[PDB]
Amino acid sequence: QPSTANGGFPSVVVTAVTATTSISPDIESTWKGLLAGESGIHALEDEFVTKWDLAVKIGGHLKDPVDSHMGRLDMRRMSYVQRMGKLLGGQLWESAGSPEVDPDRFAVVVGTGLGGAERIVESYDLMNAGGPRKVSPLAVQMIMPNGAAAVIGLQLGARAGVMTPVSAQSSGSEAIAHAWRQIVMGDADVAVCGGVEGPIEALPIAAFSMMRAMSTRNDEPERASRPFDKDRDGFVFGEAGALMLIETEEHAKARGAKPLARLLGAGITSDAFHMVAPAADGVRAGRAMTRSLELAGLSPADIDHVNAHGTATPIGDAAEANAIRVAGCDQAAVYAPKSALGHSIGAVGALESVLTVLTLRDGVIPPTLNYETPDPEIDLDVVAGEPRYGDYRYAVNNSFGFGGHNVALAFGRY
Amino acid sequence: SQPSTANGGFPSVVVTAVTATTSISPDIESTWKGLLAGESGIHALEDEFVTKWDLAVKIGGHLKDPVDSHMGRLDMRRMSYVQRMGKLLGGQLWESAGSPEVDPDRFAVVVGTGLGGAERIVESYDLMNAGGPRKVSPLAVQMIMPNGAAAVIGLQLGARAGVMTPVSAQSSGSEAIAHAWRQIVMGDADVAVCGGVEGPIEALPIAAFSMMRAMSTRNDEPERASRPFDKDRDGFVFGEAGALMLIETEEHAKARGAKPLARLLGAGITSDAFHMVAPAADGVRAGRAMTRSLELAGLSPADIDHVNAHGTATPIGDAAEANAIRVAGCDQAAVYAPKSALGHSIGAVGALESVLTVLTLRDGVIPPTLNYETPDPEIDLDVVAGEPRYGDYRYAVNNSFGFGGHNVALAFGRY
Ligand SMILES: CCCCCCCCCCCCCCCC(=O)O[C@H](COC(=O)CCCCCCCC[C@H](C)CCCCCCCC)COP(=O)(O)O
Ligand SMILES: CCCCCCCCCCCCCCCC(=O)O[C@H](COC(=O)CCCCCCCC[C@H](C)CCCCCCCC)COP(=O)(O)O
Ligand SMILES: [K+]
Ligand SMILES: [K+]
Ligand code: NA
Repeated sequence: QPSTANGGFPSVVVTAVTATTSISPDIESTWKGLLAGESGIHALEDEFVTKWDLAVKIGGHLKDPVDSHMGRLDMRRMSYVQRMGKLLGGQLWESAGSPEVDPDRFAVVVGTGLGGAERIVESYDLMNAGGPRKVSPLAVQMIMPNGAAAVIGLQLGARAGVMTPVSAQSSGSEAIAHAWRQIVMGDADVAVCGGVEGPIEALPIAAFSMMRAMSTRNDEPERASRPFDKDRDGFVFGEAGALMLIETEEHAKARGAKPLARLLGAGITSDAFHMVAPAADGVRAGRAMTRSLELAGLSPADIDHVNAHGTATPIGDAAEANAIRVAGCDQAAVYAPKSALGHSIGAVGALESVLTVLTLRDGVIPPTLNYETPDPEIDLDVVAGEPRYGDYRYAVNNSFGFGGHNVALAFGRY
Repeated sequence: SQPSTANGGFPSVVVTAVTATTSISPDIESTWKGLLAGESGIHALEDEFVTKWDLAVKIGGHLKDPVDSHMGRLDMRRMSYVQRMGKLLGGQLWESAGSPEVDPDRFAVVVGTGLGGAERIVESYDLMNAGGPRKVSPLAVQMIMPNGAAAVIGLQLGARAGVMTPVSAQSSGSEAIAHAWRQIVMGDADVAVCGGVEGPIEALPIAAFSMMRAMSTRNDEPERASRPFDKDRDGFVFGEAGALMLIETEEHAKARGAKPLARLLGAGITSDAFHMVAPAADGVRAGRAMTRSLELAGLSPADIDHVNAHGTATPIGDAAEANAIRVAGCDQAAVYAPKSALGHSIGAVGALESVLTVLTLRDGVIPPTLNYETPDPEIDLDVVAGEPRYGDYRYAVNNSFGFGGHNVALAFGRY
């Protein structure tokens, strides 16, 4: 059976990363911030919070709003996720040295949780007020959930496929998994991949709040997101979007690109357990991590580091601890970045994949914020307090989505 | 030499069961008979919303048998429409397959859709605007999320080897079958339910596509309106559908005694990077999606006896696809455009047309393309028309293209 280690798949490397977060618009600054213990989570000051008296009054808006970079035409003729895709795809391409690739070997794979949904409600209101001829001629292309990937594919010139996998909170990781598949199956030599997501707004907060999934520690915003802590009380929104450039090691060498890490293998499984709760036993989630190892050609004993999905729900973190045990990965050093950056839904697995890469590049794991009282059910080596330095070689990034979706990505130091 | 189905580098994958609901029939076998008899599912729309809004489009095909006549009280309150359609088709498919006892850890679901449970977005929005955040359902997130129908089916049927939802607008239903074939041939699953679901004809969808000037407005003769490849075409017509198939390795089928209907041999996915909604005129990357499906199957273009065209009956789309079929070397295939009779079901349609391609191979017959009356010289294809065309069809390609520049081609063969 082919694996990356045995040469049955070609070697695939990560050659550039870009992200915008609640800490910074610059991924390198976000990273320095994380290592210094910074949080992106603050009191929400939006008028919508008081207008509705929302139960949730905390979150991390982007440090640098996407629309501060957008012309007036884009603000009207693109949905928000498309604008985010255009901004991040252009940034990534510049970071990569604007390479001249063969468009016919270049794919784009970008996940998102929903798509241009503000344009659904806009079109509905316009039609209700004015009739069907008031709906924009650009409404379909702004709404369709493949819209952001399609904008990026047209902008950068990708003709080897433009794919949008949707798996709710695992979408951003799933996108990188399918990009890796598209390269190792021989359909592309280079891909832009990752995830984008909309901003914090009143209706998204109402819907998730009514699920009772969210922290309401509004008193102390930076202390609210507590993955694996005994006193955790649910997740916190933190806006983001993230893309990375991956390509065959061959392709990278031929253009002189310096790899940041290796993308070794990807596992996708599902729970068949519940529409929003993850299976308590962690078994299928663990098998996603095992599958990524099998395709990489690694054993769980090789794994140095897990970047946890770690949302800070009581049931979600308990299930993930079980998953990491099922996969034999519970001796590894664990980081839960949502402690600092909060949860960006369809973007978050992509953001956390970029963080995994930077851990491997720099030999360091940031502290998991708010990790103060260990939970006996969890029993994981959670990095906390100070950043932890080490010669990390191999890491798994976990992401799980409502609907029972498990995605694990195996990364290696270059 | 690289793996193909023909050289055994990929395992053999067979289609073992199919289910669809359409404007002609809730029964796929009765849909197929109807198509062969020249039936159309397109009629005048009778909905109050047409006259409320004075819509410029007044034709389309609603399902013959509405999904919600089969839904219980709780289903109507806990699922979006595409999830209800997914639960209904998933149970029908499983029964049609003999309710097999498969290993859940080797069983995947891959179901595409164009949008998701979007009616629950506008419902939630209205509820909150009237009554505040506490009026939003605690089920709103799971009903809205576009992976929702695939997740309902995966939970219903017990699939633990992955549940995926590729979105590529009007190619989503074919792209789902492509990713299901990949999940099997990469070794992640031995059996998969896959296809596509989509919402019903409603005013707001009509309004949005008719503002693109994309739709036929031949209201006085509804069965004559959808005219793919015809000189006098004037845009697409909505026809509701949902469709799923069961695929599995040949070994898995044989061990449980399943009778295959056809083989699924390979899949190509490319993109145009040309325009956000118009397909590239030159058909080059769409042709490459067909060629790639042939490479992975281990076929040559001369092997392809039949192409089931995406054929939406837009002036631009049909011309690009004819070019693409020529680029792929497949323009001596017999061509069927089923949207002529069933209309366009957006995220479902590639899956429905994949089911029809399987049936053409199983039965050795292509239905007539309806309304094909005046050949267009920029098209130059062998379009089946008038009576069905019979033959021992050995291999076929199904095409589907989506706004955003997405091209998907699926190669199938006779079992
Ligand atoms: C990290 C947060 C993640 C949230 C993810 C939630 C899903 C994201 C959906 C995209 C949101 C885009 C919002 C951008 C528009 C914007 O900014 O416009 C505001 C005005 O508000 C609006 O238009 C509200 C728009 C509401 C749109 C419908 C949202 C429906 C949400 C569902 C009921 C709940 C979430 C479903 C998630 C399912 C997928 C993942 C499991 C300023 O406008 P102005 O007056 O200053 O010009
Ligand atoms: C073959 C047609 C394909 C259409 C494809 C459109 C794609 C989206 C389909 C989703 C539609 C689901 C509707 C089912 C619910 C239902 O039936 O609710 C009616 C009442 O109306 C409504 O709630 C209408 C609410 C509409 C929801 C928003 C739709 C937004 C459409 C966009 C502006 C335009 C299309 C975007 C497509 C992008 C993806 C593909 C390129 C029963 O009324 P009652 O029982 O309450 O009396
Ligand atoms: K993670
Ligand atoms: K077709
Ligand atoms: Na006849």
